[PDB]
This record gives sequence, structure tokens and C-alpha cells, in this order.
Amino acid sequence: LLIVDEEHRFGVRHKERIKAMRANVDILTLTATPIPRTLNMAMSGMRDLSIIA
DNA sequence: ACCGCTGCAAGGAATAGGATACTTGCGGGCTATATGGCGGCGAATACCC
Repeated sequence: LLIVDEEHRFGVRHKERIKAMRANVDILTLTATPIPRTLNMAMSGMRDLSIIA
């Protein structure tokens, strides 16, 4: 299990750096204002989404 | 009971990379000052009576 908190301050490289080593790790991602790339990626179905408002 | 040594602090530069805004390089898409040709003719001045 990985838990990247406040993902919008890392960049793509830092986010998949650990993913490359452990290919099948379960990435949990917490944030409040996602950077547009990962927000579109979530809204397009690539990643599951959960809204807490 | 003096002294050279060791060790525990002090003193910070250069990059990665996500930001934020500057700086400009450009390309398409616009606006805006002579000196080697005559011949003929009719009309417009000049003039000196």
C-alpha cells in the first residue's frame, strides 16, 4: 500500500518512481485541488474518484 | 602540569523540481528625387510699333 498525500506538489516522475519498482502496489492518492492532468485522468475513468464535500 | 592530538560543533554552497512571472522571437496578417528623340502644330505669351 502506498499513500501519496497532496499529490499536486510532486510531478509525474515522483508519482510513478515508486510505482515502477513495485508494479502492483495499491496507490491511494489524497488531495484537495488536483493538478489538471490527474484531474482529467480521474474524470476520464483512468483512475477511480471519490469526492468529499 | 604541558602539549599535540581527536572529536564535536560551526560555516555554508550547488542542483531537482513544482511555481510565477518576465522577455522576446517571430510570422502571419494587417495598412499605405531627372537629366541620349524628333517633327509638327496650335495655342499662349512678347514685343515694338
